[PDB]
Amino acid sequence: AVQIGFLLFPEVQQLDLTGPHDVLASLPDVQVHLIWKEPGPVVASSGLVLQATTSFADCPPLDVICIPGGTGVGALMEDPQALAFIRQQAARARYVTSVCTGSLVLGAAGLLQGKRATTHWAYHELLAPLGAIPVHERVVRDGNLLTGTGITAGIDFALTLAAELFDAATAQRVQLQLEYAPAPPFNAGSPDTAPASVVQQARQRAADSLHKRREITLRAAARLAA
Amino acid sequence: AVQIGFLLFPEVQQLDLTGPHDVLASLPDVQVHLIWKEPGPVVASSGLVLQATTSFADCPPLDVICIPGGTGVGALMEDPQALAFIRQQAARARYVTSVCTGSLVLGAAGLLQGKRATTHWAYHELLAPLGAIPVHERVVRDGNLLTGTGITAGIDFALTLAAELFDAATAQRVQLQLEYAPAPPFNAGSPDTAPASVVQQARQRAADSLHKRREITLRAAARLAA
Ligand SMILES: [Cl-]
Ligand SMILES: [Cl-]
Repeated sequence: AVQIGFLLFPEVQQLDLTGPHDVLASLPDVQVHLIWKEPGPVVASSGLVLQATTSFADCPPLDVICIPGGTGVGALMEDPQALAFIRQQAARARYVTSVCTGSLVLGAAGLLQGKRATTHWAYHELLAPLGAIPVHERVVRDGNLLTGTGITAGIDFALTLAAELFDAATAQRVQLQLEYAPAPPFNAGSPDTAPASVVQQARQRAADSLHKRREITLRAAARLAA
Repeated sequence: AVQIGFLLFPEVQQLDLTGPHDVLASLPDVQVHLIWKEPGPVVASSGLVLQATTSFADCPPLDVICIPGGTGVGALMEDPQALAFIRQQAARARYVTSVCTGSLVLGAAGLLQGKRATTHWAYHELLAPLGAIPVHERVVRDGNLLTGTGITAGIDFALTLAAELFDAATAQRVQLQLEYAPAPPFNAGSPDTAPASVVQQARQRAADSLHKRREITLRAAARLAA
């Protein structure tokens, strides 16, 4: 059975995780884990309560690891236990993946050094200090690393992983079973397509978070430099 | 505060719910409820454990009600307590909505009689016996009813509801904040675009479920005929 694991942490953006979870859980001969320091309740940034299924120490060797993003990424970038777990699993995983600001956690763990990667548009400047080659594309692959932008990045890249772990017909069948054919009613999902006034509002609302994450990123980079 | 409620039931397809939940929970001055017979754990069809936040009796009057789909829809179509709750809330709600097979629950409650509606492609033949005018479109509006197809239907229609409850700029800001710009790597999300061999596989895998739901639908229709 293919072993797939998601890191589940306080203040996660839950859709970053629950999207790919439902897609990948639809495949035959997979087992999906929700990993934290101990099994039990973990609260997402919206207040939704989720349950972790396994601890770091009890998690099996993973074939796929996925790091979601969210407010809670800042704490995780300086959590030595979580970073060590990610490094251990990444060493043998077939696919190391992240959604949105989850790539900043991979960066803090040292897994983006010399690698092409993306992250959420408002935090993209934090990739270079973590050693990455920043790329402004929605899905960026470098070897076995796959970083994706947008809250539903993991739904799309889960179909790619299905095709590569199984075959294209299996990925197509899952897409059809889920009737997955998005059609957003607005075209404002990128700073290059949204109205300038909307981009300003969004940047202003992210400014305090970006400031705090600049500080965290520099401390994380100092640890990598040692 | 706008009151938004999702029905959370055993064997729900969790993404049908968790997608619109994270979008709508991002708006100012909303309160989101996860409703079942009592607060506490409810297990989705994938095994993911979610928590209901309120009972039927304690739920406030809702401005928006959303019925997700999933395996568990069959039981809900013959649950008199759940159907009565849906009818009570629909009477005063500004928006009555569903995702995927959630529209079959609205049908069992009598809320599709004479109304245009859609549902998941494999179960579309069950709409007419519930009194609906079946429509093969991804999002179908009829008055204050909004039925949508696909596991992520509620992400897209949540942006529509944001624009109508607030304004277009608010919907665009949320889309940008979430960097929501899907791009599926395959084009098999409709029986009209998927390869014929894939459609056959998917129809065969749904056949036992469709048979059981034909029986349930006829009993539900008999109750409406009384
Ligand atoms: Cl997206
Ligand atoms: Cl969809």
